[PDB]
Amino acid sequence: HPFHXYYS
Repeated sequence: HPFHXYYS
C-alpha cells in the first residue's frame, strides 16, 4: 500500500 506524503 503506497503512502503519498503536502498540498495547500
